[PDB]
Amino acid sequence: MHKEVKARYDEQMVLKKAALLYHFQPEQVTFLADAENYVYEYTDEKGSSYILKITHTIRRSSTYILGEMDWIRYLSQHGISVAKPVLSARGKDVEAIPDQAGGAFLLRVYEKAPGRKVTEADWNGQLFQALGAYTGRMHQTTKQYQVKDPRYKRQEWYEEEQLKLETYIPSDQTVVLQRKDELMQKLHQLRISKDVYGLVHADLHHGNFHYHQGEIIAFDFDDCGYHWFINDISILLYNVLWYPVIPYEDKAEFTGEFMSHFLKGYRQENELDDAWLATIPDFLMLRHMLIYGLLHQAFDLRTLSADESAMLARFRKEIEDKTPITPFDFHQLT
Ligand SMILES: Nc1ncnc2c1ncn2[C@@H]1O[C@H](COP(=O)(O)OP(=O)(O)NP(=O)(O)O)[C@@H](O)[C@H]1O
Ligand SMILES: CC(C)C[C@H](NC(=O)[C@@H](O)[C@@H](O)[C@@H](N)CC(N)=O)[C@@H]1Cc2cccc(O)c2C(=O)O1
Ligand SMILES: [Ca+2]
Ligand SMILES: [Ca+2]
Repeated sequence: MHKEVKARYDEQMVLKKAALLYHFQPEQVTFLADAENYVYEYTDEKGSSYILKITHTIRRSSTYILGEMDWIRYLSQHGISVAKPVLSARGKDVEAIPDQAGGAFLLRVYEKAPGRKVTEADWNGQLFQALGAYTGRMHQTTKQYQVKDPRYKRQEWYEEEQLKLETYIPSDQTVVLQRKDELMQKLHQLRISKDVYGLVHADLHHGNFHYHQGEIIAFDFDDCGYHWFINDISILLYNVLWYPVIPYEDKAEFTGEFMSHFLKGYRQENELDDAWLATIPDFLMLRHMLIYGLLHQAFDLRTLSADESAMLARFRKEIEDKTPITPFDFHQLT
Protein backbone atom coordinates (compact mmCIF):
# COMPACT_ATOMS: atom_id res chain seq x y z
CA MET A 1 0.00 0.00 0.00
CA HIS A 2 0.72 3.69 0.59
CA LYS A 3 3.63 3.88 3.15
CA GLU A 4 1.57 5.88 5.67
CA VAL A 5 -1.11 3.20 5.64
CA LYS A 6 1.54 0.50 6.06
CA ALA A 7 3.04 2.47 8.99
CA ARG A 8 -0.37 2.55 10.75
CA TYR A 9 -1.31 -1.07 10.11
CA ASP A 10 -1.25 -3.29 13.17
CA GLU A 11 -2.02 -6.52 11.30
CA GLN A 12 -2.60 -8.66 14.40
CA MET A 13 -4.97 -6.10 16.01
CA VAL A 14 -6.90 -5.60 12.75
CA LEU A 15 -7.30 -9.35 12.11
CA LYS A 16 -8.32 -9.87 15.76
CA LYS A 17 -11.06 -7.26 15.33
CA ALA A 18 -12.04 -8.68 11.91
CA ALA A 19 -12.36 -12.15 13.45
CA LEU A 20 -14.96 -10.77 15.89
CA LEU A 21 -16.80 -8.76 13.23
CA TYR A 22 -17.03 -11.64 10.73
CA HIS A 23 -17.18 -14.74 13.03
CA PHE A 24 -13.96 -16.55 12.08
CA GLN A 25 -10.91 -17.95 13.89
CA PRO A 26 -7.44 -16.31 13.41
CA GLU A 27 -5.92 -19.73 12.59
CA GLN A 28 -8.08 -20.00 9.45
CA VAL A 29 -6.70 -16.87 7.78
CA THR A 30 -4.44 -17.02 4.73
CA PHE A 31 -2.60 -13.93 3.43
CA LEU A 32 -3.13 -13.44 -0.34
CA ALA A 33 -1.87 -9.97 -1.31
CA ASP A 34 -0.62 -6.59 -0.04
CA ALA A 35 0.43 -4.62 -3.13
CA GLU A 36 -2.75 -2.52 -3.47
CA ASN A 37 -5.08 -3.55 -0.60
CA TYR A 38 -4.47 -6.12 2.14
CA VAL A 39 -6.29 -9.26 0.98
CA TYR A 40 -6.89 -12.41 3.02
CA GLU A 41 -8.86 -15.62 2.68
CA TYR A 42 -10.65 -17.27 5.59
CA THR A 43 -13.11 -20.00 6.38
CA ASP A 44 -15.93 -19.75 8.92
CA GLU A 45 -17.19 -22.37 11.43
CA LYS A 46 -19.32 -24.18 8.80
CA GLY A 47 -16.38 -24.39 6.35
CA SER A 48 -17.40 -21.76 3.76
CA SER A 49 -14.68 -19.57 2.23
CA TYR A 50 -14.52 -15.77 2.21
CA ILE A 51 -12.27 -12.98 1.03
CA LEU A 52 -11.40 -10.08 3.37
CA LYS A 53 -10.11 -6.90 1.69
CA ILE A 54 -8.67 -4.10 3.78
CA THR A 55 -8.02 -0.57 2.66
CA HIS A 56 -7.72 2.80 4.38
CA THR A 57 -9.35 6.21 4.28
CA ILE A 58 -6.14 7.68 2.83
CA ARG A 59 -6.98 5.72 -0.37
CA ARG A 60 -10.77 5.77 -0.46
CA SER A 61 -13.69 6.71 1.74
CA SER A 62 -16.06 4.16 3.23
CA THR A 63 -18.90 5.66 1.30
CA TYR A 64 -17.09 5.37 -2.05
CA ILE A 65 -16.58 1.68 -1.30
CA LEU A 66 -20.23 1.34 -0.28
CA GLY A 67 -21.08 2.49 -3.84
CA GLU A 68 -19.25 -0.58 -5.21
CA MET A 69 -20.98 -2.86 -2.70
CA ASP A 70 -24.41 -1.43 -3.54
CA TRP A 71 -23.85 -1.94 -7.30
CA ILE A 72 -22.59 -5.53 -6.88
CA ARG A 73 -25.69 -6.32 -4.80
CA TYR A 74 -27.86 -4.79 -7.55
CA LEU A 75 -26.14 -6.98 -10.19
CA SER A 76 -26.62 -10.11 -8.04
CA GLN A 77 -30.33 -9.37 -7.60
CA HIS A 78 -30.62 -9.17 -11.39
CA GLY A 79 -29.27 -12.64 -12.07
CA ILE A 80 -25.58 -11.91 -12.56
CA SER A 81 -23.17 -14.25 -10.82
CA VAL A 82 -20.73 -12.07 -8.84
CA ALA A 83 -18.76 -12.53 -5.64
CA LYS A 84 -21.36 -11.12 -3.28
CA PRO A 85 -20.66 -8.82 -0.36
CA VAL A 86 -21.04 -10.31 3.13
CA LEU A 87 -22.51 -8.23 5.97
CA SER A 88 -20.57 -8.01 9.20
CA ALA A 89 -22.21 -9.23 12.40
CA ARG A 90 -23.40 -5.60 12.86
CA GLY A 91 -25.26 -5.52 9.50
CA LYS A 92 -22.64 -3.38 7.71
CA ASP A 93 -21.05 -3.79 4.26
CA VAL A 94 -17.91 -1.87 5.30
CA GLU A 95 -16.48 -1.89 8.83
CA ALA A 96 -14.23 0.95 9.93
CA ILE A 97 -11.52 0.45 12.55
CA PRO A 98 -10.18 3.82 13.68
CA ASP A 99 -6.41 4.08 13.42
CA GLN A 100 -6.11 6.57 16.27
CA ALA A 101 -4.77 9.14 13.74
CA GLY A 102 -8.00 10.58 12.28
CA GLY A 103 -8.30 7.86 9.62
CA ALA A 104 -9.62 4.34 9.55
CA PHE A 105 -8.88 0.94 8.15
CA LEU A 106 -11.85 -0.14 6.07
CA LEU A 107 -12.72 -3.84 6.09
CA ARG A 108 -15.12 -5.63 3.80
CA VAL A 109 -15.82 -9.23 2.93
CA TYR A 110 -17.04 -11.09 -0.11
CA GLU A 111 -17.96 -14.67 -0.78
CA LYS A 112 -15.05 -16.60 -2.35
CA ALA A 113 -16.05 -17.22 -5.97
CA PRO A 114 -16.21 -20.94 -6.79
CA GLY A 115 -13.78 -22.52 -9.21
CA ARG A 116 -10.54 -20.78 -10.02
CA LYS A 117 -8.78 -18.73 -12.67
CA VAL A 118 -8.70 -19.81 -16.30
CA THR A 119 -6.05 -22.27 -17.43
CA GLU A 120 -4.59 -23.27 -20.81
CA ALA A 121 -7.38 -25.83 -21.24
CA ASP A 122 -9.97 -23.06 -20.84
CA TRP A 123 -8.39 -20.57 -23.27
CA ASN A 124 -10.63 -20.82 -26.32
CA GLY A 125 -13.60 -19.38 -28.13
CA GLN A 126 -16.10 -20.78 -25.67
CA LEU A 127 -14.46 -18.75 -22.89
CA PHE A 128 -14.40 -15.70 -25.09
CA GLN A 129 -18.09 -16.04 -25.90
CA ALA A 130 -18.93 -16.58 -22.21
CA LEU A 131 -17.05 -13.36 -21.39
CA GLY A 132 -19.07 -11.55 -24.05
CA ALA A 133 -22.41 -12.72 -22.70
CA TYR A 134 -21.35 -11.97 -19.12
CA THR A 135 -20.23 -8.44 -20.01
CA GLY A 136 -23.33 -7.87 -22.14
CA ARG A 137 -25.64 -8.83 -19.26
CA MET A 138 -23.70 -6.48 -16.98
CA HIS A 139 -24.19 -3.61 -19.42
CA GLN A 140 -27.85 -4.29 -20.08
CA THR A 141 -28.51 -4.50 -16.32
CA THR A 142 -26.55 -1.39 -15.36
CA LYS A 143 -28.74 0.82 -17.53
CA GLN A 144 -31.47 0.82 -14.85
CA TYR A 145 -29.16 1.28 -11.83
CA GLN A 146 -29.69 4.42 -9.73
CA VAL A 147 -27.34 5.64 -7.03
CA LYS A 148 -29.11 5.65 -3.60
CA ASP A 149 -26.84 8.12 -1.77
CA PRO A 150 -24.72 10.88 -3.33
CA ARG A 151 -21.70 9.86 -1.29
CA TYR A 152 -21.80 6.46 -3.00
CA LYS A 153 -21.47 7.84 -6.54
CA ARG A 154 -18.65 6.18 -8.43
CA GLN A 155 -16.21 8.22 -10.51
CA GLU A 156 -16.56 9.14 -14.16
CA TRP A 157 -13.88 7.64 -16.44
CA TYR A 158 -11.97 10.93 -16.79
CA GLU A 159 -11.66 11.37 -12.99
CA GLU A 160 -9.40 8.30 -12.76
CA GLU A 161 -6.30 9.41 -10.83
CA GLN A 162 -4.10 7.09 -12.87
CA LEU A 163 -4.90 9.04 -16.07
CA LYS A 164 -3.10 12.08 -14.56
CA LEU A 165 0.19 10.97 -16.15
CA GLU A 166 1.94 14.20 -15.19
CA THR A 167 1.75 12.87 -11.56
CA TYR A 168 3.69 9.72 -12.46
CA ILE A 169 6.02 10.20 -15.42
CA PRO A 170 9.05 12.41 -16.06
CA SER A 171 8.14 16.02 -16.81
CA ASP A 172 10.49 16.07 -19.85
CA GLN A 173 8.21 13.61 -21.60
CA THR A 174 6.21 16.42 -23.11
CA VAL A 175 5.27 14.44 -26.25
CA VAL A 176 3.75 11.60 -24.18
CA LEU A 177 1.78 14.19 -22.18
CA GLN A 178 0.64 15.91 -25.44
CA ARG A 179 -0.54 12.54 -26.79
CA LYS A 180 -2.53 11.84 -23.63
CA ASP A 181 -4.06 15.31 -23.53
CA GLU A 182 -5.08 15.12 -27.17
CA LEU A 183 -6.60 11.67 -26.81
CA MET A 184 -8.59 12.77 -23.78
CA GLN A 185 -9.94 15.70 -25.77
CA LYS A 186 -10.95 13.29 -28.56
CA LEU A 187 -12.71 10.90 -26.18
CA HIS A 188 -14.56 13.81 -24.56
CA GLN A 189 -16.14 14.39 -28.00
CA LEU A 190 -18.04 11.09 -27.76
CA ARG A 191 -21.77 11.15 -27.09
CA ILE A 192 -23.18 9.90 -23.80
CA SER A 193 -26.55 8.21 -23.26
CA LYS A 194 -28.11 5.36 -21.25
CA ASP A 195 -27.58 2.96 -24.14
CA VAL A 196 -23.83 3.55 -24.54
CA TYR A 197 -22.46 4.65 -21.16
CA GLY A 198 -22.97 3.53 -17.57
CA LEU A 199 -21.49 2.04 -14.43
CA VAL A 200 -19.11 -0.78 -15.38
CA HIS A 201 -16.55 -3.05 -13.75
CA ALA A 202 -13.68 -1.30 -15.56
CA ASP A 203 -10.95 -3.87 -14.75
CA LEU A 204 -12.08 -7.00 -16.57
CA HIS A 205 -9.39 -9.62 -17.12
CA HIS A 206 -8.65 -13.22 -16.25
CA GLY A 207 -7.04 -12.30 -12.96
CA ASN A 208 -10.39 -10.87 -11.81
CA PHE A 209 -12.84 -13.73 -12.40
CA HIS A 210 -13.20 -17.42 -11.79
CA TYR A 211 -14.44 -19.96 -14.29
CA HIS A 212 -16.68 -22.60 -12.76
CA GLN A 213 -18.67 -25.21 -14.72
CA GLY A 214 -18.41 -22.99 -17.82
CA GLU A 215 -19.65 -19.87 -16.04
CA ILE A 216 -17.93 -16.60 -15.24
CA ILE A 217 -17.93 -15.20 -11.64
CA ALA A 218 -16.28 -11.80 -11.39
CA PHE A 219 -14.72 -10.09 -8.40
CA ASP A 220 -12.46 -7.08 -7.74
CA PHE A 221 -14.90 -4.31 -8.57
CA ASP A 222 -12.71 -1.78 -6.85
CA ASP A 223 -12.18 0.30 -10.04
CA CYS A 224 -15.82 0.33 -11.08
CA GLY A 225 -17.05 3.62 -12.49
CA TYR A 226 -18.91 5.32 -15.34
CA HIS A 227 -17.58 4.51 -18.79
CA TRP A 228 -18.62 3.94 -22.34
CA PHE A 229 -19.60 0.27 -22.63
CA ILE A 230 -17.07 -0.01 -25.44
CA ASN A 231 -14.29 0.99 -22.96
CA ASP A 232 -15.20 -1.87 -20.62
CA ILE A 233 -14.84 -4.14 -23.68
CA SER A 234 -11.62 -2.45 -24.78
CA ILE A 235 -10.01 -2.87 -21.35
CA LEU A 236 -10.74 -6.63 -21.46
CA LEU A 237 -9.29 -6.82 -24.98
CA TYR A 238 -6.17 -4.91 -23.89
CA ASN A 239 -5.71 -7.40 -21.08
CA VAL A 240 -6.16 -10.56 -23.13
CA LEU A 241 -3.67 -9.19 -25.68
CA TRP A 242 -1.17 -8.29 -22.92
CA TYR A 243 -1.22 -11.55 -20.94
CA PRO A 244 -2.74 -14.26 -23.10
CA VAL A 245 -2.88 -17.63 -21.35
CA ILE A 246 -1.53 -19.30 -24.54
CA PRO A 247 0.80 -17.28 -26.78
CA TYR A 248 -0.66 -16.19 -30.11
CA GLU A 249 1.26 -16.48 -33.39
CA ASP A 250 -0.38 -13.42 -34.97
CA LYS A 251 -1.74 -10.52 -32.96
CA ALA A 252 -4.16 -9.25 -35.63
CA GLU A 253 -5.58 -12.75 -36.21
CA PHE A 254 -6.00 -13.36 -32.47
CA THR A 255 -7.71 -9.99 -32.04
CA GLY A 256 -10.24 -11.00 -34.70
CA GLU A 257 -10.80 -14.42 -33.18
CA PHE A 258 -11.30 -13.03 -29.68
CA MET A 259 -13.61 -10.29 -30.85
CA SER A 260 -15.74 -12.55 -33.12
CA HIS A 261 -16.43 -14.92 -30.24
CA PHE A 262 -16.83 -12.16 -27.68
CA LEU A 263 -19.32 -10.23 -29.80
CA LYS A 264 -21.34 -13.38 -30.52
CA GLY A 265 -21.81 -13.68 -26.75
CA TYR A 266 -22.31 -9.96 -26.20
CA ARG A 267 -25.18 -9.91 -28.74
CA GLN A 268 -27.02 -12.57 -26.72
CA GLU A 269 -27.40 -10.02 -23.88
CA ASN A 270 -27.01 -6.39 -25.11
CA GLU A 271 -27.34 -4.28 -28.21
CA LEU A 272 -24.24 -2.27 -29.13
CA ASP A 273 -24.13 -0.26 -32.35
CA ASP A 274 -21.37 -1.30 -34.79
CA ALA A 275 -20.13 2.31 -34.98
CA TRP A 276 -18.57 1.90 -31.49
CA LEU A 277 -16.24 -0.88 -32.70
CA ALA A 278 -14.19 1.74 -34.59
CA THR A 279 -13.38 3.46 -31.29
CA ILE A 280 -11.64 0.43 -29.79
CA PRO A 281 -8.14 1.49 -30.93
CA ASP A 282 -8.53 4.83 -29.10
CA PHE A 283 -9.60 3.14 -25.86
CA LEU A 284 -6.76 0.61 -26.22
CA MET A 285 -4.37 3.55 -26.54
CA LEU A 286 -5.82 5.23 -23.44
CA ARG A 287 -5.26 2.02 -21.49
CA HIS A 288 -1.69 1.80 -22.81
CA MET A 289 -1.09 5.33 -21.46
CA LEU A 290 -2.57 4.45 -18.06
CA ILE A 291 -0.33 1.35 -17.86
CA TYR A 292 2.72 3.46 -18.80
CA GLY A 293 2.08 5.58 -15.70
CA LEU A 294 1.59 2.45 -13.56
CA LEU A 295 4.92 1.02 -14.69
CA HIS A 296 6.61 4.08 -13.26
CA GLN A 297 5.03 3.35 -9.83
CA ALA A 298 5.80 -0.33 -10.25
CA PHE A 299 9.45 0.14 -11.20
CA ASP A 300 12.26 1.76 -9.18
CA LEU A 301 13.59 4.30 -11.73
CA ARG A 302 16.95 4.29 -9.81
CA THR A 303 17.58 0.48 -10.03
CA LEU A 304 15.97 -0.62 -13.32
CA SER A 305 16.70 -4.05 -14.81
CA ALA A 306 17.43 -4.17 -18.55
CA ASP A 307 13.96 -5.69 -19.13
CA GLU A 308 12.22 -2.89 -17.17
CA SER A 309 14.12 -0.13 -18.99
CA ALA A 310 13.30 -1.77 -22.35
CA MET A 311 9.60 -2.02 -21.44
CA LEU A 312 9.44 1.67 -20.46
CA ALA A 313 11.26 2.70 -23.66
CA ARG A 314 8.86 0.61 -25.78
CA PHE A 315 5.71 2.03 -24.21
CA ARG A 316 7.11 5.55 -24.63
CA LYS A 317 7.97 5.09 -28.29
CA GLU A 318 4.60 3.42 -29.05
CA ILE A 319 2.72 6.29 -27.41
CA GLU A 320 4.78 8.99 -29.18
CA ASP A 321 4.49 7.26 -32.56
CA LYS A 322 0.81 6.31 -32.08
CA THR A 323 1.58 2.69 -32.86
CA PRO A 324 -1.77 0.87 -32.61
CA ILE A 325 -2.04 -1.56 -29.70
CA THR A 326 -3.16 -4.19 -32.24
CA PRO A 327 -2.82 -4.09 -36.05
CA PHE A 328 -6.36 -5.46 -36.46
CA ASP A 329 -8.67 -3.32 -38.61
CA PHE A 330 -11.85 -3.12 -36.53
CA HIS A 331 -13.90 -2.26 -39.64
CA GLN A 332 -13.59 -6.02 -40.43
CA LEU A 333 -16.09 -6.78 -37.64
CA THR A 334 -18.83 -4.87 -39.55
N1 LIG B 1 -14.27 -12.75 -4.29
C1 LIG B 1 -13.20 -13.46 -4.56
N2 LIG B 1 -13.31 -14.77 -4.83
C2 LIG B 1 -12.21 -15.53 -5.09
N3 LIG B 1 -10.96 -15.05 -5.11
C3 LIG B 1 -10.77 -13.73 -4.90
C4 LIG B 1 -11.90 -12.84 -4.64
N4 LIG B 1 -11.43 -11.61 -4.42
C5 LIG B 1 -10.11 -11.69 -4.56
N5 LIG B 1 -9.70 -12.97 -4.81
C6 LIG B 1 -8.34 -13.48 -4.98
O1 LIG B 1 -7.46 -12.58 -4.27
C7 LIG B 1 -6.61 -11.95 -5.23
C8 LIG B 1 -6.38 -10.48 -4.90
O2 LIG B 1 -7.65 -9.80 -4.83
P1 LIG B 1 -7.91 -8.46 -5.62
O3 LIG B 1 -9.27 -7.99 -5.20
O4 LIG B 1 -7.59 -8.65 -7.04
O5 LIG B 1 -6.80 -7.58 -4.89
P2 LIG B 1 -6.28 -6.06 -5.10
O6 LIG B 1 -5.70 -5.68 -3.76
O7 LIG B 1 -7.41 -5.22 -5.61
N6 LIG B 1 -4.96 -6.18 -6.16
P3 LIG B 1 -5.07 -6.02 -7.86
O8 LIG B 1 -5.02 -7.47 -8.38
O9 LIG B 1 -3.87 -5.19 -8.24
O10 LIG B 1 -6.40 -5.48 -8.25
C9 LIG B 1 -7.25 -12.21 -6.59
O11 LIG B 1 -6.34 -12.14 -7.69
C10 LIG B 1 -7.86 -13.57 -6.40
O12 LIG B 1 -6.88 -14.60 -6.55
C1 LIG C 1 0.22 -4.12 -11.47
C2 LIG C 1 -0.71 -3.95 -12.66
C3 LIG C 1 -0.06 -3.17 -13.78
C4 LIG C 1 -1.17 -5.34 -13.10
C5 LIG C 1 -2.22 -5.31 -14.22
N1 LIG C 1 -3.44 -4.62 -13.78
C6 LIG C 1 -3.98 -3.65 -14.50
O1 LIG C 1 -3.49 -3.26 -15.55
C7 LIG C 1 -5.26 -3.00 -14.00
O2 LIG C 1 -5.78 -3.64 -12.85
C8 LIG C 1 -5.01 -1.53 -13.65
O3 LIG C 1 -4.69 -0.86 -14.85
C9 LIG C 1 -6.25 -0.84 -13.08
N2 LIG C 1 -6.44 -1.22 -11.68
C10 LIG C 1 -6.14 0.68 -13.21
C11 LIG C 1 -7.36 1.42 -12.74
N3 LIG C 1 -7.11 2.44 -11.95
O4 LIG C 1 -8.48 1.06 -13.06
C12 LIG C 1 -2.54 -6.72 -14.65
C13 LIG C 1 -3.52 -6.79 -15.82
C14 LIG C 1 -3.83 -8.23 -16.13
C15 LIG C 1 -4.14 -8.58 -17.44
C16 LIG C 1 -4.43 -9.93 -17.72
C17 LIG C 1 -4.45 -10.84 -16.69
C18 LIG C 1 -4.12 -10.50 -15.39
O5 LIG C 1 -4.11 -11.41 -14.39
C19 LIG C 1 -3.82 -9.16 -15.12
C20 LIG C 1 -3.51 -8.73 -13.73
O6 LIG C 1 -3.73 -9.42 -12.75
O7 LIG C 1 -3.06 -7.41 -13.52
CA1 LIG D 1 -7.28 -7.76 -9.14
CA1 LIG E 1 -8.19 -4.24 -7.56
